[PDB]
Amino acid sequence: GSQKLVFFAEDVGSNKGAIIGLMVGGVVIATVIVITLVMLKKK
Repeated sequence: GSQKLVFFAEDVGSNKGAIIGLMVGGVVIATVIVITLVMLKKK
């Protein structure tokens, strides 16, 4: 299966990476904010 990288590359799939960044972003961001808020208070 040659010419599979270039094609998919130039085409850039279809907003695929967006999904990953969306989920990974919400989790990573949220997680950080949680640790900060929790570690900040510490009761």
